[PDB]
Amino acid sequence: IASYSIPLAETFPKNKVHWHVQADRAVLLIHDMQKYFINFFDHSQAPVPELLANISELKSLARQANIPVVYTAQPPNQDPIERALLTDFWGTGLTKDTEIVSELSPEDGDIQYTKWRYSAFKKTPLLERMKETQRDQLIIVGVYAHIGILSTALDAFMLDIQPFVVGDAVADFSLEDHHHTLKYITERVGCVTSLEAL
Amino acid sequence: IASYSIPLAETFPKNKVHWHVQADRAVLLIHDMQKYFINFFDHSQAPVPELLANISELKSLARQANIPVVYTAQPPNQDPIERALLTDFWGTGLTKDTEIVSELSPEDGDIQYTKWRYSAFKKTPLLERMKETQRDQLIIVGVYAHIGILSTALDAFMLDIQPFVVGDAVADFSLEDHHHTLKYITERVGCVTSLEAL
Repeated sequence: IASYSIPLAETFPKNKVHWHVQADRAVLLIHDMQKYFINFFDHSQAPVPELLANISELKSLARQANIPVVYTAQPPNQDPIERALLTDFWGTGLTKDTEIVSELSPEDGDIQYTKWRYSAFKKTPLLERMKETQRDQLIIVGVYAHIGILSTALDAFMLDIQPFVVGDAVADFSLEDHHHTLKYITERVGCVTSLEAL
Repeated sequence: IASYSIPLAETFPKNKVHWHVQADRAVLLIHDMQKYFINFFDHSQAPVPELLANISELKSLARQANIPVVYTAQPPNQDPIERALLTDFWGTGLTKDTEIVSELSPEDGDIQYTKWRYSAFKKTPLLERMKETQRDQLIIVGVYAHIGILSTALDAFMLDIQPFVVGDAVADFSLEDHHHTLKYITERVGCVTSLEAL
């Protein structure tokens, strides 16, 4: 909610692992970049405008590389039995603003999955399609870093998908959460990368 | 590795949720309490005496209350293809010392599941067995709080299982990791409790 600056690549923690994204093995996951969740920042205020610039930039590189683009999004007016224990933590869920943000709207060839849990693997065909297409690297962007981003990355790593969390193309509740996720990713589950390194 | 004292319940973060454990719904998961993972501590030194004492007592409590006791254990000499990306972070995995530490030796009714990933739900009967017995509450003790324990709780949560992480019956790489895990759990995934509240 309160304005902060996306960390600079030199401030990212060091990686344990020496992975490298290859476009035949890769998918770009654009995680929960719905207007409902970006509303909780001030759009005009950091980290939003840099966030929206680097994801648009990276998506653009994906179509060029024919790296698939998958959008995840939570559906409005969820069945309380289907939302289950998130309600205990987040209320009854979103009713409005379900679409992707304007400057990241999906164009024709992209894919949109309905997202039921922190992890984008739960109850989606993401894993099976990635197995089918022989893609085993997941490049992750969006919000929020220490919740959905972190959980998707943990799931990916455990299902043998190399997750690449893009440090400067995610945002979070706070610079502290933001820095905390990247430290956690770099130390236990994957690779923290940058738009320029990518 | 380095010695530290288990935090006191009065410093625990406060629960967002108001779950309470019910016998006919719960399972005790003694998570990864193998000789090999404890040897990374000094066993004579804190937090290990307290951890073993608090797990022994809670496990005895669980047998009186008729709550199944499930151990997880990693197997030795893992097939590098099955170990998959873990090897990048921790090497080829353990070779010996695969048995539960002496003081927590499984007894008659107990079940042991073989563990392949941070989450005790990956590649195991645990979710299936919890469905058939209609048990949707998981009490989680063991090590390491910020890795497998947290990963198991998040999966639980997403699979609609309520996780109860006993804050004084876990341990971690550090007291900082320990406290941060309880904070995350209570903030995003489930209930942090204590041996005495429990």
